[PDB]
Amino acid sequence: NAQLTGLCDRFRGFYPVVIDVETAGFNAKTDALLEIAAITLKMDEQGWLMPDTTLHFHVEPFVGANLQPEALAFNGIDPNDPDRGAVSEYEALHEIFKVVRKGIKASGCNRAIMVAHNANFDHSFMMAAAERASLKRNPFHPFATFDTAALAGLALGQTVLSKACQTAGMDFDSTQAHSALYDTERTAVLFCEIVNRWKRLGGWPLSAAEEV
Amino acid sequence: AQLTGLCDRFRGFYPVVIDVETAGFNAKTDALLEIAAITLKMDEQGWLMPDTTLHFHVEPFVGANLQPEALAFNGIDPNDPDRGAVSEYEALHEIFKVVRKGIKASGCNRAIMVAHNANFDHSFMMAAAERASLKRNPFHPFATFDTAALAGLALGQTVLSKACQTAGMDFDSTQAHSALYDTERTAVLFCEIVNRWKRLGGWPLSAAEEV
DNA sequence: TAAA
Ligand SMILES: [Mg+2]
Ligand SMILES: [Mg+2]
Ligand SMILES: [Mg+2]
Ligand SMILES: [Mg+2]
Repeated sequence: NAQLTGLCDRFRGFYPVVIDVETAGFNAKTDALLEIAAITLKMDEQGWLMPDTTLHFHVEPFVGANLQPEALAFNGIDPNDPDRGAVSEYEALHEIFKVVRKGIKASGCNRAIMVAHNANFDHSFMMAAAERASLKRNPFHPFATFDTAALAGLALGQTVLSKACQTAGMDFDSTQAHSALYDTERTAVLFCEIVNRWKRLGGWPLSAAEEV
Repeated sequence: AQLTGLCDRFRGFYPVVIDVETAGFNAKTDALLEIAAITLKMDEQGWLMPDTTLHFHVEPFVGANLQPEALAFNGIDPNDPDRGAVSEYEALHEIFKVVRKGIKASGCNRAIMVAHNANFDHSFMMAAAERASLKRNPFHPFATFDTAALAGLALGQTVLSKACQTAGMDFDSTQAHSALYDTERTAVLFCEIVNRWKRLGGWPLSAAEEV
């Protein structure tokens, strides 16, 4: 019963959703979005954060989108692969947005916040695509994010995803980079570990005096 | 400074706190009006604290847009004679110079912008640096340390005024939106978050966490 | 929903 967990209390009513995108370049406005995965989070009985629902979509390049060969070489994606099962930006985001809104309502939150590694990257691609497909009721905060690079820099003294995960004691496999799914799952587990560690060490909840 | 732990704390990144004031939300089209920068240092006990402060009022670039709602919000009159405004180039060149000195003196490799909802300030600083064709920009081209996310983790608060108050800091509504004051509160906030994690034993890491 |  999500309403009954502390999820909504932990981040002032923000519902954290982990996102990774794969793309055909670095420019959210002109380069194709090719893949997206999303993982909602939940808080267990002891107040530990953990992954909840996972969504994963392969995305058809938008009308007029550019595709940089270096990007494709990097993520190893072939936009014309039959087994891609590519759907439109609209269907992918619409399905993600539906599940996220459901989680928001079920948990007693008020909106979603994107958790991502160098989060401005994914946030911009996700916003540009939502703009393209004219999605409304976008549950994500229009500008605020939870960047795991910054968070790992604080908690672990590491900003690089693979290194942060290793330092946190997670396995990280260079072969499995870069499915959107694998990177999203490692980023979710990393983020949960950072928040849980903070609770472990007594940093949260705050003391009485810290009530203002 | 190379004998402090500053360069070891963030894998060679030299943290610089930044706040800009602007005539709108679009880094590409709206004027950059003001910017402050605060470098950090570690004391002998390993605590982070503000080091050098810089503060510039900025002349709107050629063709820049000025949204009235932004002016109303930040209280800035671009034509106030007392502004002592300088060009984007002069401001960023001076900021960049002092940051490059700090990097070399502390033994770091790159600077990383600390800012509140940092993509905002990072975008304007980068846009301006591009327009003025500044060279050897010491800031990481895409990585930031967002104090909104950091405060969300450390304090359960993402709004700057609230984060600060929660952390036991003063925060004054009247002083808000001078770049100087916002930068100073943001620096003190960021240092408190880092210092708190150290106080609680979160840093340094244990032996097992060494890879 | 607070980076102007
Ligand atoms: Mg990524
Ligand atoms: Mg990836
Ligand atoms: Mg600001
Ligand atoms: Mg301000």
